[PDB]
Amino acid sequence: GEEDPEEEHELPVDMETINLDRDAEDVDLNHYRIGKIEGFEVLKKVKTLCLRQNLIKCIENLEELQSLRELDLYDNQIKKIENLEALTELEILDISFNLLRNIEGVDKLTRLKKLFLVNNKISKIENLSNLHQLQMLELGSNRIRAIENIDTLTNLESLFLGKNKITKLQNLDALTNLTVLSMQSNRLTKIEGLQNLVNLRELYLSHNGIEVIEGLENNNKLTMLDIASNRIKKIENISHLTELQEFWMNDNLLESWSDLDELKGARSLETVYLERNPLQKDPQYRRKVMLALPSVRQIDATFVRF
Repeated sequence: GEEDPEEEHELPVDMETINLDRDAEDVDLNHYRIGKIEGFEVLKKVKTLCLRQNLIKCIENLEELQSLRELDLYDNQIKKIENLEALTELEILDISFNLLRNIEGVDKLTRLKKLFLVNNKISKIENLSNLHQLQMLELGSNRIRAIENIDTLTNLESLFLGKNKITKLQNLDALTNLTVLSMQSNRLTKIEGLQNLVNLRELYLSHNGIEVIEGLENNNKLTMLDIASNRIKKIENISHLTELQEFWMNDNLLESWSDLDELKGARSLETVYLERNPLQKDPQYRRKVMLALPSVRQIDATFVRF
């Protein structure tokens, strides 16, 4: 996987794979240097189509495939989502690592379950209104400036917004099934808006500007809380999270060893990351954490086993 001098030179659609997959349900076209989608009419039974890692600049000529459940376009050059209107049973769409600047063309795919747009140029969240069966949505590594227009996706269990420009936590109130939320490497300065997500088990807030832990009062079931790489000086208001299993506080301002008193409520807490806090200047760092938290078996990158 080093350097490929032929990487940019388009090839005809691979003849050997097309004829082997004519009646196959799974068609693997990954890394074939395909530059234009054409001649796919011969795939009669295809349910899953993998176009990963090709030269495709345009979505074309997939309308003929009515049996298609899953479409993988990952790592192509596609600049616009179009010509998917007629694929009405498509349940998984992965367009991640493309040139997309907008979310479009998915309005008529009403059975969509997973949608991965990760690492594109997308600026705004919109045009998702009609995917009512959507379970997982990954918008990470985009330019998105705000959380908008997801109020109608009520079956979302997973929302990954990490590595964006989002400045405020808002408009999640309607998603009561969300079990996982990743807001990381964003512009958040405050924890708010999570009061209605009562099923949240995983929250990733790392690499924000958060100064204070708050607003978690109603998220009881959280087993994974990631607040690392923030401005937090004090551990607060987590005393009622008793199901915590992993806790990442590293790369913060934590000073007082007595803050660990608010973690005693979790007897299942197996992993804690406190590293690169002022606490670690203390030579008794491992001892003081292990003595405060008898349950934890792993501290940072080390196995302690109590």
